[PDB]
Amino acid sequence: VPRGSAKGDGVTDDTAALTSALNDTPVGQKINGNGKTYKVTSLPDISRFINTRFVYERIPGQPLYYASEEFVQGELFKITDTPYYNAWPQDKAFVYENVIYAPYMGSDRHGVSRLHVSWVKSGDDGQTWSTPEWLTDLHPDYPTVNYHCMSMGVCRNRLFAMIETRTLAKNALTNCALWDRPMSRSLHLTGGITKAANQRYATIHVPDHGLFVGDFVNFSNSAVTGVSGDMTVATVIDKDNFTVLTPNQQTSDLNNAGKNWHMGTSFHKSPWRKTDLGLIPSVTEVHSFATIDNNGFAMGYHQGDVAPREVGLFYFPDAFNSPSNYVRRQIPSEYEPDASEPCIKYYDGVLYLITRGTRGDRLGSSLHRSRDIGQTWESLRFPHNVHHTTLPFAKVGDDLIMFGSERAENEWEAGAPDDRYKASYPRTFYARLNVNNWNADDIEWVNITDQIYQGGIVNSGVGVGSVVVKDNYIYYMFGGEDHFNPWTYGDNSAKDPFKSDGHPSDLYCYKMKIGPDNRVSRDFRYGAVPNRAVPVFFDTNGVRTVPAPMEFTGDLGLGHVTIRASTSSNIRSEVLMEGEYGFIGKSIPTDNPAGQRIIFCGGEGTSSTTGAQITLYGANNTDSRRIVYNGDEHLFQSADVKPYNDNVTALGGPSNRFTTAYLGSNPIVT
Amino acid sequence: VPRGSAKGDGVTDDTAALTSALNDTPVGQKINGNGKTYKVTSLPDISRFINTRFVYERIPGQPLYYASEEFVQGELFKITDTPYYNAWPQDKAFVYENVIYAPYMGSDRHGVSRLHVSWVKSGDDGQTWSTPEWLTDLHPDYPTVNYHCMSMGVCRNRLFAMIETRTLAKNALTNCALWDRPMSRSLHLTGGITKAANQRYATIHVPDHGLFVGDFVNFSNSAVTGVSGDMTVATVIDKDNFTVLTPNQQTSDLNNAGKNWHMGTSFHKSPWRKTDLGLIPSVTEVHSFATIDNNGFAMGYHQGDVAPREVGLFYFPDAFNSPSNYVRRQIPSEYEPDASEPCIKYYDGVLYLITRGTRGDRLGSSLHRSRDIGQTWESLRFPHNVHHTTLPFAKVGDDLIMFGSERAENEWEAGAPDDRYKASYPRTFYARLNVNNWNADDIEWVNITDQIYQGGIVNSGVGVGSVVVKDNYIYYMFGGEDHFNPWTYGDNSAKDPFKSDGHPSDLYCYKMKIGPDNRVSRDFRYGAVPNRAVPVFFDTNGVRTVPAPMEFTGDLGLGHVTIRASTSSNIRSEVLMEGEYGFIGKSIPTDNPAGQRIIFCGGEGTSSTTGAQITLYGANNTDSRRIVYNGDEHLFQSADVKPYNDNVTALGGPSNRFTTAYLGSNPIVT
Amino acid sequence: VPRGSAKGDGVTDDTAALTSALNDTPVGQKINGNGKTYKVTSLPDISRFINTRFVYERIPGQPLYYASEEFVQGELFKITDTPYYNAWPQDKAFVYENVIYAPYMGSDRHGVSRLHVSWVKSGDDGQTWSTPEWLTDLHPDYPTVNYHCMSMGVCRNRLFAMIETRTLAKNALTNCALWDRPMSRSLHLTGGITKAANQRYATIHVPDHGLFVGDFVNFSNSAVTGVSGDMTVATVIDKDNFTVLTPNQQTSDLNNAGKNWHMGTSFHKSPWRKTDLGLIPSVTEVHSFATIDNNGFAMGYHQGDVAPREVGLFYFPDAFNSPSNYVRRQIPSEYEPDASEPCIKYYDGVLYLITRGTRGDRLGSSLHRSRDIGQTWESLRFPHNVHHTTLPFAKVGDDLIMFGSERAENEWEAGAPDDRYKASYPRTFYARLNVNNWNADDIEWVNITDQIYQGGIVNSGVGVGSVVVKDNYIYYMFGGEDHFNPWTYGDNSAKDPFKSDGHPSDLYCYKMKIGPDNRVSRDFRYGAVPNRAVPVFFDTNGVRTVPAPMEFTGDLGLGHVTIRASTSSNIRSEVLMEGEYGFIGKSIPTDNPAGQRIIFCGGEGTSSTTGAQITLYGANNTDSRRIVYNGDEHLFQSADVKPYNDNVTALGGPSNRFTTAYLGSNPIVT
Ligand SMILES: CC(=O)N[C@H]1[C@H]([C@H](O)[C@H](O)CO)O[C@](O)(C(=O)O)C[C@@H]1O
Ligand SMILES: [Cl-]
Ligand SMILES: [Cl-]
Ligand SMILES: [Cl-]
Ligand SMILES: [Cl-]
Ligand SMILES: [Cl-]
Ligand SMILES: [Cl-]
Ligand SMILES: [Cl-]
Ligand SMILES: [Cl-]
Ligand SMILES: [Cl-]
Ligand SMILES: [Cl-]
Ligand SMILES: [Cl-]
Ligand SMILES: [Cl-]
Ligand SMILES: [Cl-]
Ligand SMILES: [Cl-]
Ligand SMILES: [Cl-]
Ligand code: NA
Ligand code: NA
Repeated sequence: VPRGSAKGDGVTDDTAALTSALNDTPVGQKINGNGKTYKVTSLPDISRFINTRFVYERIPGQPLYYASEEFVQGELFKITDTPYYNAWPQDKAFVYENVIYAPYMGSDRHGVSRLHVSWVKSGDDGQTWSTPEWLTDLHPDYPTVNYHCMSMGVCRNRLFAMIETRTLAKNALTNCALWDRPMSRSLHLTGGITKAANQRYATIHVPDHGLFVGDFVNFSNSAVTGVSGDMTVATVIDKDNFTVLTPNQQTSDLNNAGKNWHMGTSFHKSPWRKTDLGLIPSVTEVHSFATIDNNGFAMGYHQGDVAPREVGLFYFPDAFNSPSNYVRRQIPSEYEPDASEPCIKYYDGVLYLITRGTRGDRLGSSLHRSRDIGQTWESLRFPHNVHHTTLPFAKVGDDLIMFGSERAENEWEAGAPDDRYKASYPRTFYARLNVNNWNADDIEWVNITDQIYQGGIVNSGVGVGSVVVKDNYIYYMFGGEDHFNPWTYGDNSAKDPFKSDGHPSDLYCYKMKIGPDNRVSRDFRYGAVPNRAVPVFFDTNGVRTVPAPMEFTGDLGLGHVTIRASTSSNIRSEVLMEGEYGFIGKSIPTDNPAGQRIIFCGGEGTSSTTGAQITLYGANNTDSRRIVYNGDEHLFQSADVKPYNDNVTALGGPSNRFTTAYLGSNPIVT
Repeated sequence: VPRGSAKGDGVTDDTAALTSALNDTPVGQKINGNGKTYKVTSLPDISRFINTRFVYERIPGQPLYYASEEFVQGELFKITDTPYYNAWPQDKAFVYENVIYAPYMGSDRHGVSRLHVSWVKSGDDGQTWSTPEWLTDLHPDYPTVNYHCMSMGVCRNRLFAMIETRTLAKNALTNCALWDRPMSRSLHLTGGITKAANQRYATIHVPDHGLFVGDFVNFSNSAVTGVSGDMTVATVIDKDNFTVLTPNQQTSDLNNAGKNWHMGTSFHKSPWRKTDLGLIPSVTEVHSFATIDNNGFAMGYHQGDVAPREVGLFYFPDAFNSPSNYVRRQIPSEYEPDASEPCIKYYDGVLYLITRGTRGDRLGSSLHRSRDIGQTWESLRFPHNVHHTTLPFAKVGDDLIMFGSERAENEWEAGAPDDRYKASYPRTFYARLNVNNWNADDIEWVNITDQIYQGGIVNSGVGVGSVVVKDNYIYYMFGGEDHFNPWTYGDNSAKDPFKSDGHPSDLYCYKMKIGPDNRVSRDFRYGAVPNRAVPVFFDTNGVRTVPAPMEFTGDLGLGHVTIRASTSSNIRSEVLMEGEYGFIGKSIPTDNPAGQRIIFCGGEGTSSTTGAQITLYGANNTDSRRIVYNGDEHLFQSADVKPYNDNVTALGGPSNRFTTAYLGSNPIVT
Repeated sequence: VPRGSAKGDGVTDDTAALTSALNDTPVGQKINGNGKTYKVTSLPDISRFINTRFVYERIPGQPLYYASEEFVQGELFKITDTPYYNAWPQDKAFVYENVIYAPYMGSDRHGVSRLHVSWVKSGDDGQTWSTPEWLTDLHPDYPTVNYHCMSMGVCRNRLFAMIETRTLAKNALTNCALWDRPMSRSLHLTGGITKAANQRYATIHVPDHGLFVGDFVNFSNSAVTGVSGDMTVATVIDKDNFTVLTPNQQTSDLNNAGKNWHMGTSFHKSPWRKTDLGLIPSVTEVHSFATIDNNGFAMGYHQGDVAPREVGLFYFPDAFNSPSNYVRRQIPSEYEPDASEPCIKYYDGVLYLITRGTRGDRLGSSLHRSRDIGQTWESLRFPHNVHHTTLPFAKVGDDLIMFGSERAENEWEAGAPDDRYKASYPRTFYARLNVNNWNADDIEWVNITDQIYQGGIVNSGVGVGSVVVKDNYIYYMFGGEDHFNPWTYGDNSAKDPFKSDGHPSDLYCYKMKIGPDNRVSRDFRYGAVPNRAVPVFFDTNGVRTVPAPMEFTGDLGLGHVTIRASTSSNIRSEVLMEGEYGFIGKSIPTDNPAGQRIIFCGGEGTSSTTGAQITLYGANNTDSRRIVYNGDEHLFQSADVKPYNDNVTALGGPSNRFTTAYLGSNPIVT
């Protein structure tokens, strides 16, 4: 009886041939699928294959594709590991001057409680990531409302973000504001600085500087007197020229033409410009960002709280001069039902928009393109009711490359019920769509990594990510959970991140090659002590030393404490107390309450021989509320020595007589 | 002259053919052994092979097997990295509700000094591990005695552990106690809550809840008035039902039949139940844990301090109602000499037990099975005097899969001398034994990873591990060292973990695939800042901020300190001092002792213009033990102003006269 | 038309055949080059190949070689990750008693500002690295001068280092000192301790001990009364024998012949021996270290500030007896122009020296060998003006194996201009040179890894590394940057490491196999919480606990603080203040300045019912500079109660009368 071999044609049922190959092959052999796609009736032991793709209909009629290792050149990274609920990169990521930014929200729940808009960054093309930075503080009216952000990007060297205010109680939108700030840059320039005689201002020529009055500028080597060090923008002449105020003036004009110098800008030392847009009507969320040109950008939006839904974009044609001016452009009405959270990007004059579907039992995600910044559209529907995921994407050559994640295992397919309240392994997919062919009927969703959905609460941090390209690589930054329960149903209904394992959602990044890499590898194994967040050095005496300034805001218990010389040329040790008032007090002792007291001493030991002392006795002391003042001099400066009340307390007593009183006049007795 | 090729039959000496292949092949080629076993006279360059096993008799007559990369689908992880002596997972590991637990002891030595029973956990199937948790405090009678534990596991949703007390001086057992605690869980339930009219208790139906009176229970969405939030168990009716006391009562019966709600339990918020078993006679160590059924479990033990040895188990048939009731069952007497630390597990009605051998020159580890919970046995001896290692194991299909580690290199074989006081690379092995065949004569120990033994002290933390299965993977959690000396013979005879590199022993986990993985990979490269142990966020002002509560128990030196507003709606900054008393004092200055003092001020600066001051002068000050009180009012409230002694000190002096005294009566002169 | 296949002969242009193979092969296939070298006209997609080398002339006439993955058995590791400018391992690395040491300088710039000579270490053959240790403090005359070191190594169990002093302003050398210290060791010895009757000293026989009077020695199990615990060397008899002073004497001679005991030495508990060499004339930098024998060593040097350059070594023939005695030996004059920073090593009686070239447009690096410790030489010039890199190396068999790194991309080649002020991916190379053939004309530089050069400043931390061999592996420890700007041109012209991402330079280690590995792999994936730098344990109450002593030197802000019992059998909590004086003060409140004060209390709460209180009111309080003293007794001990000034302040006032004064005599009125 002849046997068939595996065909790898995506149609022949290769299950039997693959099973026989697995049975007949040692488990450690990597079975090479030769880049082919093999149709199976259930997924085999994928781990034993390389360079293989499977096609499988978990739900009949709904083929999906599954990658073995090395089928794609790609890898998953974990990029945050913090106790907050870290989720929702949607749709904020960007690349600026060689750094990959993964903004997100770190909260305690699906909501704005404990939330900071945050980012981590990579300086090495995604191998390692930075310590989280908070971009927002808690709102001044916390805990009634707090911030939220799903739209951020860069236009002409400024970060722009739609900073929403939402209620803690219901996550209801109450305000939209456009916040923007210059990005930090170092510029290495030749010429461009002039300073007219007999006045103090200098004009600085920097094309497309993106700075406003009051923004930070640092100068080095300018060769123009007074244009030096940390300065600020005094005026903006035009988009290419600004002025600074110098401390001095010369009797000759100055001009550094032909001379090389350096300028620096700063995100951190420049304020946000904040433009209040009010409660923009018919908006639930602002989401995604598409830079259009040197003057403006678009932000996606949807309205989904009441019928009828809207989905579209807001275009800000001149965000520099006119940040409050935008125009609303909706996608066609047929595609607005059951839709939210559009991802938008702009390439070669074409605005592309992809929706999130809200329901697995109704038509789902759709894709739209426009050559007039959303006034008119061409549209298509993805097959099979793609739902619960945003589809962030980039354009690489003729393809859109889009990523999505089911939120819990087995939810992706049309008709699949939600699968919550138990642990599972949700699938993450990508797909390519050729914009010339403009037809998604044949789309191939390829499962490239699986995440964990923890199951302790109904909500999921899996997915809802963001995509960028840098060089020859595409990056999908997105959430994933672990098996550690947050104990919301348990001992942590308050959702305190700092109890036990905190919240399981953290960020990941799938780094996928999308064109040739013409250099030797930069890859390394990380073997260092991570020494950025809390920088420690063993000092020459063998003690761990942290030289960075730090804030500890949580309750602290300390053991033996020494306050070292630190202040005014190190002459003194110093503790400063904030608030309206400071309090230094003494707990009730557990074992010997009768001793409760604090000894304050001007010398090194508890014996009064070492220094003057004042001892404040607690109420629980045998000598309740005593004070003993013990010095070799007691000198009362600047004021009379008085009783607090009138004609109630005495000087001395019958068993505590003063020897005498030295007076410049007899007592005044009344 | 013909040449032979490598046969890969485990018998032909393939040394010459492999040497010629290595010589004739580029060094970067991965030479595929096709899953075969090659007999060699010494190990070749294993790194150049994939999918190859070698058989080699380092000691003639004692073949052992050696895996190249990919021969097994498996990988080693490092899972702790702390300065304690972290060793002895033996034999405590378990999996509970999707989390892998690796309990161990972190001490300063082979002994109970500085010891905490600890664990780390994995929420992602072994890729990453948690911050260590201390399960025990130092014993109340430390430093005479302290805790120790080698037996822990789960029965009916409770953790059970044999918590031993041992002397620091000799590691002698002084007490055994069974400690148990409910495991944390979230349950998503329908119905089961009833509350009878006109009383305050509610009955909660939760099958096999495993809770006792006083244990923590949290309720959400119960739809039963008063059954809400954090509560405790008031009564246990039976194994499936308990009651809680609510704050109120209704005039109608309540019943949430058909309604979905959530319950949570908590390990952390429930006390241990502690059952004192006394000094169980003829016991050296309790070790390993086998869950038997819904009511009880067995724990292994041995007696090895005096002749004759015992090895066996204690069976607790109903640990819930009767934690103090157990029965002792020994293995057959022929297998008790030179034996200790049995590993026990129960599968399909069969109790399996594997011993540790104590000597390489006497019969070693043996394997035993019983169908009556250790009343009768069938037994076999492993060949070649397996010794110095426990053999934790699991049953997967018809095989026992067992793991062991030599403690230092070249100790595994029968007759091999101990190899201590120099650095080496000990071998870790696994083997499979088919329970139907029940014969170990042919057993194949396969070296799958090598560890380091540091050599600075005679003892080794290598090995003595624990095994669990989760899904399609088996996990061996075990110790290994590094080359960093603890300096016991050196500057750290006190064995302080916090000096230099502390102690070199840390935990590892070998994760081995033992059945098909029918999902796309979950694997990631970890590129995040680890931000769980000391969670740091760069605040909006650019300063590292830790929001978690923390305890620093080691001596601290601080620089400039600001105590921020924190307490009573943030009105005040606050420092509280514990102990019988607090002391705030002043070191002897190194450069200017004549200035020794502390200035206390109610305002912001050292100038008295900023606030009232009291300055306590040290004994070394030129103005020795002076006190200066400097305010614009000095008001003595609640008591007379008195000298401490009678008729010894004065008011004023001849060069420090008060202008007058304002009195309500003439002085009382006596 | 026939097509040609790839020849892999290093000469045929294989570009077309490789392009066609890439086009015709799935992207996930690993294309095996069979260890051959393929000539190309530009580098193809290297990532798709394994076991392949390319030869390519980026600059015509200058072939360089490029490795795909697995062509060499090697891997890159990142080994530091700290905010300092971490660079310049040159040329200090060494291996001692199984530990790999990577010394470096951590500063804020190319200069000695903020600099500590530092190291990290590996205890596991390079997989993981330790927390940085500072070897030097800031110089006592900082900020005028600070330390610097490029030469360090081991001779007869002591670390030796050339510790230079240099100016912060210009990095000008002002002093050279030889610093040395015993290395930490544990010795397991038999016999060798004698103690003559009726006196207190014992003689300790330890061959080649390398200890001096005053160095630390610890003894265990000596079997010689009084030779026990932590001791110090009293005398050195000879290189093999020293004495210690014991506390006691016996009437019989003692001798532990035949008895096993343990000795420990300590780097940390022994002082440096510091030998001032003055400002050695005609020296710019001391660099690299070659151990010669049991008595001494050589250190490289160059002079490059004024013409004519020198390059050579200083030989210290007996550094133990005569640390100030050395002899200067130059390389031949033709090789001194445009040369610096020689690397030197000694093998089998031959001293090898390799220079750094300073210019890409003049003859560059050269190699020299000597059989008389630099009195005479044989020499060769590397082709093509190798420049800007040191070439650290080791000898393995008949080959020198040397490593170098361009500092920014595309600088390696002769005639290539410097490429600064923009981000790039510099190439790192190695090469082999057969010492028998002694001809570099044919040398093959193989690009094995690429680094990042950040571009925000002109200088680069890339490269300038150090090489060691351990077992069958060679290790190149060297710098590399990331894309995170230091913001020197920006908001951090002060170069504070602790702002934003600090400085991008960190250390890496390329671990390359250079001979057979006859053991199963030791490799692991690191999945632990790093818990050495700031060791955290979740205590039994669920709070992160750090038991290590620590120093925080940066400004700290704290929230609620509790000072726990810690001192004198835990009777008290304690804070000690250093400096000339301590200051505890109160900020000006932001919201309610009128309340400014500190309440000091001997009990637990702000109510005076809990304890005696003193409240110091700030100047901004409504009751400006008031003091209220509130106790149930006010007892003034040890001194009169006096006004500070004479006949200026009163006792009481008309609305604050004391009831009376209890006196032992009438007032003294004058
Ligand atoms: C925070 C604070 O200032 N507490 C003070 C209280 C409050 O002023 C009073 O309780 C208000 O009702 O009064 C005292 O106990 C008192 O007068 O003896 C002193 C104490 O320092
Ligand atoms: Cl997310
Ligand atoms: Cl939206
Ligand atoms: Cl949805
Ligand atoms: Cl969707
Ligand atoms: Cl201070
Ligand atoms: Cl262990
Ligand atoms: Cl035991
Ligand atoms: Cl043993
Ligand atoms: Cl054994
Ligand atoms: Cl506070
Ligand atoms: Cl460097
Ligand atoms: Cl030099
Ligand atoms: Cl140079
Ligand atoms: Cl060079
Ligand atoms: Cl304390
Ligand atoms: Na350890
Ligand atoms: Na750095």
